[PDB]
Amino acid sequence: TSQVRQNYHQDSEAAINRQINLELYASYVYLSMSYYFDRDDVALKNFAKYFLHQSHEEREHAEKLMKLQNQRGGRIFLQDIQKPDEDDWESGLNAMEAALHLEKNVNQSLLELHKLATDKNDPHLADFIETHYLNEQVKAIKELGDHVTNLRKMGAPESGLAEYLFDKHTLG
Amino acid sequence: TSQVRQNYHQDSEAAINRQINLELYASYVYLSMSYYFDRDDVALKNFAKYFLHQSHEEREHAEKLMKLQNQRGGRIFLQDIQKPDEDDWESGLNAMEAALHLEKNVNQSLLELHKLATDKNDPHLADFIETHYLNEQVKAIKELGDHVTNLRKMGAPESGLAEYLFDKHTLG
Amino acid sequence: TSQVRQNYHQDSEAAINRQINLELYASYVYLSMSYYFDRDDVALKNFAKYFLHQSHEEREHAEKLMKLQNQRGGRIFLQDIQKPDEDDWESGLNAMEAALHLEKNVNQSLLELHKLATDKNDPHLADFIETHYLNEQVKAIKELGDHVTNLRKMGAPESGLAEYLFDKHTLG
Amino acid sequence: TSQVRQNYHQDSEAAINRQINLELYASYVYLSMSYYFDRDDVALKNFAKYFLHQSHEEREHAEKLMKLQNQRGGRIFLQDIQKPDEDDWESGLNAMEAALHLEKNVNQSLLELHKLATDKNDPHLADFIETHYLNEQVKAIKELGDHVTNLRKMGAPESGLAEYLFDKHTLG
Amino acid sequence: TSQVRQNYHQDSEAAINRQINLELYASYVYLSMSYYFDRDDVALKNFAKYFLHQSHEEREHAEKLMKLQNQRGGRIFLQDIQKPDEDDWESGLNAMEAALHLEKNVNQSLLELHKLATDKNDPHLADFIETHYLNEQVKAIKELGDHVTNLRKMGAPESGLAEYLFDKHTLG
Amino acid sequence: TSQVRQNYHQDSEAAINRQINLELYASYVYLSMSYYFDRDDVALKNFAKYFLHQSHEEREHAEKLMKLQNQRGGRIFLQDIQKPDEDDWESGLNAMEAALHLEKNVNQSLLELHKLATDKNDPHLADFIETHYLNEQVKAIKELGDHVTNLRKMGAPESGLAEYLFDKHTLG
Ligand SMILES: [Ca+2]
Ligand SMILES: [Ca+2]
Ligand SMILES: [Ca+2]
Ligand SMILES: [Ca+2]
Ligand SMILES: [Ca+2]
Ligand SMILES: [Ca+2]
Ligand SMILES: [Ca+2]
Ligand SMILES: [Ca+2]
Ligand SMILES: [Ca+2]
Ligand SMILES: [Ca+2]
Ligand SMILES: [Ca+2]
Ligand SMILES: [Ca+2]
Ligand SMILES: [Ca+2]
Ligand SMILES: [Ca+2]
Ligand SMILES: [Ca+2]
Ligand SMILES: [Ca+2]
Ligand SMILES: [Ca+2]
Ligand SMILES: [Ca+2]
Ligand SMILES: [Ca+2]
Ligand SMILES: [Ca+2]
Ligand SMILES: [Ca+2]
Ligand SMILES: [Ca+2]
Ligand SMILES: [Ca+2]
Ligand SMILES: [Ca+2]
Ligand SMILES: [Ca+2]
Ligand SMILES: [Ca+2]
Ligand SMILES: [Ca+2]
Ligand SMILES: [Ca+2]
Ligand SMILES: [Ca+2]
Ligand SMILES: [Ca+2]
Ligand SMILES: [Ca+2]
Ligand SMILES: [Ca+2]
Ligand SMILES: [Ca+2]
Ligand SMILES: [Ca+2]
Ligand SMILES: [Ca+2]
Ligand SMILES: [Ca+2]
Ligand SMILES: [Ca+2]
Ligand SMILES: [Ca+2]
Ligand SMILES: [Ca+2]
Ligand SMILES: [Ca+2]
Ligand SMILES: [Ca+2]
Ligand SMILES: [Ca+2]
Ligand SMILES: [Ca+2]
Ligand SMILES: [Ca+2]
Ligand SMILES: [Ca+2]
Ligand SMILES: [Ca+2]
Ligand SMILES: [Ca+2]
Ligand SMILES: [Ca+2]
Ligand SMILES: [Ca+2]
Ligand SMILES: [Ca+2]
Ligand SMILES: [Fe+3]
Ligand SMILES: [Fe+3]
Ligand SMILES: [Fe+3]
Ligand SMILES: [Fe+3]
Ligand SMILES: [Fe+3]
Ligand SMILES: [Fe+3]
Ligand SMILES: [Fe+3]
Ligand SMILES: [Fe+3]
Ligand SMILES: [Fe+3]
Ligand SMILES: [Fe+3]
Ligand SMILES: [Fe+3]
Ligand SMILES: [Fe+3]
Repeated sequence: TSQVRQNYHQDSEAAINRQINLELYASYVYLSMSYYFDRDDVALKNFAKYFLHQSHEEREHAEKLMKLQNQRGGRIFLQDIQKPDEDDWESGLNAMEAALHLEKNVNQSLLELHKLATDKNDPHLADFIETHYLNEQVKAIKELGDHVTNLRKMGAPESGLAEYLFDKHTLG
Repeated sequence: TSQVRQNYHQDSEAAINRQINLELYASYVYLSMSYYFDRDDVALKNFAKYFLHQSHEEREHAEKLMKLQNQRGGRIFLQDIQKPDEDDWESGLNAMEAALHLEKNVNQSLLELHKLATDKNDPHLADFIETHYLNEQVKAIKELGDHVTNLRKMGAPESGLAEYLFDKHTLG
Repeated sequence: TSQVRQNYHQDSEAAINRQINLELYASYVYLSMSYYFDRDDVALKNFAKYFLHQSHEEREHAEKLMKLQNQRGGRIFLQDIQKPDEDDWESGLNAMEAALHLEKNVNQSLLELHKLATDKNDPHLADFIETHYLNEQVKAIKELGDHVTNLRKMGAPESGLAEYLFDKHTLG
Repeated sequence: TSQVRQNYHQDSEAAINRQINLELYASYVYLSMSYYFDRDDVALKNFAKYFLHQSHEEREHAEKLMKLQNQRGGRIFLQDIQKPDEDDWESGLNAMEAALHLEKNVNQSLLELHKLATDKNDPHLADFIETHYLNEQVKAIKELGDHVTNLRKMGAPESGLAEYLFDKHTLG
Repeated sequence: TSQVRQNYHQDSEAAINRQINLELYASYVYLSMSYYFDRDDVALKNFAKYFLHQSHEEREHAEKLMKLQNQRGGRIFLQDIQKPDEDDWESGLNAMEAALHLEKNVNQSLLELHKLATDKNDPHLADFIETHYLNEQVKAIKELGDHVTNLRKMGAPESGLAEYLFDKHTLG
Repeated sequence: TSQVRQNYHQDSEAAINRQINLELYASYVYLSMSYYFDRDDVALKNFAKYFLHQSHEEREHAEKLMKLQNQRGGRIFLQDIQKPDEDDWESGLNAMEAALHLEKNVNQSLLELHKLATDKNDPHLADFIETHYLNEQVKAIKELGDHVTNLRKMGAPESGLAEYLFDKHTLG
């Protein structure tokens, strides 16, 4: 056992490894979305920038969980990063809806992790998840919902003018 | 159901609406206290400023709960803001004692809200309440207790000289 | 009688208490409107900011009337702040129309207050109302009318694109 | 009962007094270690500085718990600060190992305190401990483990050259 | 066919998709190496920082190839990012040797890509690879070889003092 | 015998260890006094700050004696730090009187130490004590006497107004 390990359950260690993979997966989904908007036949530069920023932030989220694993004396076991479920994200609205779904899935996983930490009487882990992950997820979900609403109200996806103007005025 | 809503119980949503009202009520109590000290026959300008500041801070507290409700996909339902239980707050000491009582009541409500969040396995809400409300309440209660103690020790309310000097040296 | 009171009729004192309540009510209506636009299914951030600013300004208006009451040696008697007449404000256009109606009601009350002051030969009160309230109300009403006109001309509320663009270009 | 006391169990108050003593004890252990490295026959100035810094930080930790006790309306009861379990700390490596053991003991106590707070439905106390103590302890333990590992890998304690170079390059 | 596509062979498009995956794979290998050095039982902070920097640079390399694919009117098809071939990288020297091997494999792939571009008379692609990838690879390989040589000459891995000092003086 | 030791009697070494303990004890007494004034039912913030400053200065005094012991080639032997003789310090005046008594006791010990140094023909130790301790003690005693006098003349402890005003105007 690691000399630093204290009050850190095997199940929590495993759940953190799973969460690392999920954050890396989210980073990869956002990378895919970004470059879809960089296609010459899509050509929404601020959608591309928005999703690239999200991709880089998800990598930061994963790295912080890797740091946590080592802080607690767990051992990192990486797994493959699955490719995303689409190659073509169809539209700005559709990508935002897929991102909303992704973020809710990530949130669900984090909530299960918090419950595990609580069940194993690991208050350090529970508060790590609260403090660094749970409000970030609520903010991310709220932002994506706001974006979806605006795009729908403006007439996306059928209105390419709507997506163009949203790209300029919200994402610019 | 709101597209953002996740792990947010109906009971929690209702409790947040009640808490919004209570913070707005506290803002109104402090507004009343402030202008009592602005009366020509009371004339304690720093008591007036202290309570006006508290009034504005309570409004900020309410607004942050309104933001939370929307972040979580709940729906804000406002209720009347009841007028305070006094029109004439009698003295600096008496107002400070009433403020202490108010803050303990607000704290009790927040503790019940945290317990509800915990019971509904809503760690985001529990940590929102911890992080933004519970230590602020402990600090507020401690400050008011300190003020009450000083005013009592100095001879308030019968000593108008005591209230005058406290106004200058503590609240100035 | 207060040592400062001079030329200040009982009826004027009562009317000022009523006006304090009306300004606090207007503040609360605007607070409600603000957070309606913060909902994830409405999501017009600059409408939200506009109405929050109006809410805070109405509180300032109320506080100045409280100060006036004490300046003149009247006594403040607060009343409940009624909740607004809607929970759901429907659209940007509908909220602007409701705000226009509110401001005209507040203006009507202020005009009646000025008439009372004049009838009681209270030129200080009449000029307080002129100087600090009446042109502010005319400006507020004109602005809201301008906003209503633009939203109607642009195609609101059926055009969510109209409300989106107004939010960006007028209220941003 | 103190006028500020609310939701603060007798057992929690007692546990906070015990924790104050433990933090003061840790401060004293680190003070002892510091001046061991200041001996002419040990002469590792950066080990001395490192442990003196830790001593001063532990005093800050104790003072913050004293402040907490008063914030909550508990009453501070101090106890003797026991002298450390060694006078001669043998080597840089041995002192780091003893510090690691100390910090794990302090952590164990803090975890028991959090569990108590949770059991007594004291979310303010639980989050005080989370926010100000638990991650600090995880960081402290990780740092000490890292230091122990490096010293072992370098050849300490038999290599006085190892301890010398660690003093310069890690602790300098 | 994309409106921008000109002189861009199907085989080149496919090879660029493969290269994107390989750069993302290299990023993941370096991420794994980084956090191995962050373990409490390894504890070489500058090895950790070095490899994290390499990880982030490999992501940049992948993103630039994604941009290229779109510039030329090809279509990005992402694939899974395979987990690395080790979980435990054993030592600073062993990780540097594995990184050298990785970089030579990436170089081999880039050289094959250049040959393909040349064979398909695609001078834009050939010079993209020359200009942005081939000298970077030669520099990376030379640096890693230099690091391997130094660690071997110093006595790594058996000398943990060697790895410690290399971490401080070369990688710091 | 330590390689640095010269003209340093065993009895002097022992007396320095005793003095270290006494300075640490004084630090602890002042810490206790400080947080007594931080109680909600005492609430004299500048008394609290004054005594906390004294606590930190006494720790500095102890650390300098530890440094001296090592400078001379003596060996530090720490002892328990006894808890203070009161938990409740009663009033500002009573705490100042207890501090005066403490400082006179510390002075008596330092004078005995100087006499010992003189008797053992240790002029370095005698002048260390003169230069760094004896005038500091005379200044401390004079200040505390001045404070006691003022509090008595003002009407402390029965006048809580006296203690309040002293806290503001002398200790602020
Ligand atoms: Ca464990
Ligand atoms: Ca386990
Ligand atoms: Ca595992
Ligand atoms: Ca796959
Ligand atoms: Ca698929
Ligand atoms: Ca599919
Ligand atoms: Ca499909
Ligand atoms: Ca927030
Ligand atoms: Ca739900
Ligand atoms: Ca429900
Ligand atoms: Ca409700
Ligand atoms: Ca009422
Ligand atoms: Ca009543
Ligand atoms: Ca009544
Ligand atoms: Ca009554
Ligand atoms: Ca928390
Ligand atoms: Ca605090
Ligand atoms: Ca009159
Ligand atoms: Ca009249
Ligand atoms: Ca009236
Ligand atoms: Ca009503
Ligand atoms: Ca109604
Ligand atoms: Ca209705
Ligand atoms: Ca209706
Ligand atoms: Ca004008
Ligand atoms: Ca209690
Ligand atoms: Ca109890
Ligand atoms: Ca106790
Ligand atoms: Ca002992
Ligand atoms: Ca012993
Ligand atoms: Ca022993
Ligand atoms: Ca022994
Ligand atoms: Ca950290
Ligand atoms: Ca072509
Ligand atoms: Ca082709
Ligand atoms: Ca292909
Ligand atoms: Ca694989
Ligand atoms: Ca394998
Ligand atoms: Ca293998
Ligand atoms: Ca193998
Ligand atoms: Ca070329
Ligand atoms: Ca070169
Ligand atoms: Ca000697
Ligand atoms: Ca001797
Ligand atoms: Ca001795
Ligand atoms: Ca004792
Ligand atoms: Ca005793
Ligand atoms: Ca006693
Ligand atoms: Ca006694
Ligand atoms: Ca002097
Ligand atoms: Fe995100
Ligand atoms: Fe994430
Ligand atoms: Fe407050
Ligand atoms: Fe509040
Ligand atoms: Fe207005
Ligand atoms: Fe108004
Ligand atoms: Fe520490
Ligand atoms: Fe500590
Ligand atoms: Fe590289
Ligand atoms: Fe590369
Ligand atoms: Fe002193
Ligand atoms: Fe001293």
